[PDB]
Amino acid sequence: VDEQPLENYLDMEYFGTIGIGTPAQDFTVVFDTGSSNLWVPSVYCSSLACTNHNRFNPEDSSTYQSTSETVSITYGTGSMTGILGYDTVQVGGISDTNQIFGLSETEPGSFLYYAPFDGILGLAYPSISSSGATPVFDNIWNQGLVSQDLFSVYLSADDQSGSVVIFGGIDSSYYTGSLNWVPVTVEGYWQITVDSITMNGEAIACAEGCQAIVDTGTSLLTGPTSPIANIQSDIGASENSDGDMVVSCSAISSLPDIVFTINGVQYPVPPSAYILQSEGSCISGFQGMNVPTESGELWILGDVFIRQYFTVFDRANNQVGLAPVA
Repeated sequence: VDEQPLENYLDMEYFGTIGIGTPAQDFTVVFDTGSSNLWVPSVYCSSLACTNHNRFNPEDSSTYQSTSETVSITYGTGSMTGILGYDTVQVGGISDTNQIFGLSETEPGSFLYYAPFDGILGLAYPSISSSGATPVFDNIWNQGLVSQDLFSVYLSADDQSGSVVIFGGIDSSYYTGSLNWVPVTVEGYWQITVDSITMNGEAIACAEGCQAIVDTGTSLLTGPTSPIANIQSDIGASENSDGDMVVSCSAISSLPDIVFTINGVQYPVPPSAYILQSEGSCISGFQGMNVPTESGELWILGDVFIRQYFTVFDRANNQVGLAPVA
């Protein structure tokens, strides 16, 4: 039970404080189940994003091991190119020795300039790690730093502290009832199959089944543009002048639950979770984004879903466990 507390940021972002080098240099990084590479800004970067973020200084670490190779990571928004190095990472109380990670040299754009974290700490499979860089959890397990090849995530609601990522352990106080195990279909992202999404007993979208990735890195409940449009109209969300899917706050008390059936079991998501409240206005937590993969269009169970269920990422068996949070 090694725990890494996370800082809840406006319910839109979750990141933690890790250290690199020795003495440990600290950086805030998103714990992202949607990626597998670990990288932080380095002193070799001068992009806008790098002027206001913690930059790793290889020179101050007696344990750094440089290499010839470079990494180039392209994210949903914003990128980062740089080299790859070896050092000791301090994540969740663990001394992750010989952890290769990426050092940024360039971070084009201003997105990351606005982002409240320096880098990203990926937790998906190695198969999607740019340049074959071994993920942190894979490196941790490979050298026996954790007793179990699995980790669990609890994400607190509306800014509350308590968000954690527990490596090699499951803590039963974070959920109520029993855990149900969903097998991973495509090992890259934490991809599973969703049997149907119903509302009031009717399949409003994804009625033939579809693929969804569990992503602590995406803040909303994302889906293909067309089916999501039906969902929006079912929840009373219309686009305002500002291109925003707004619902009237007086509707929250009256909206039914949207239910996702994952492997024979129903996981409802109440209107209090899918209708976010941003400054006296209510904006829905569904966003369209067509993301074709060989297995088709992907839906993303982001923070909106994850906040409702204690998730266990089982790498030993390649399945995710879900249970209602307490």
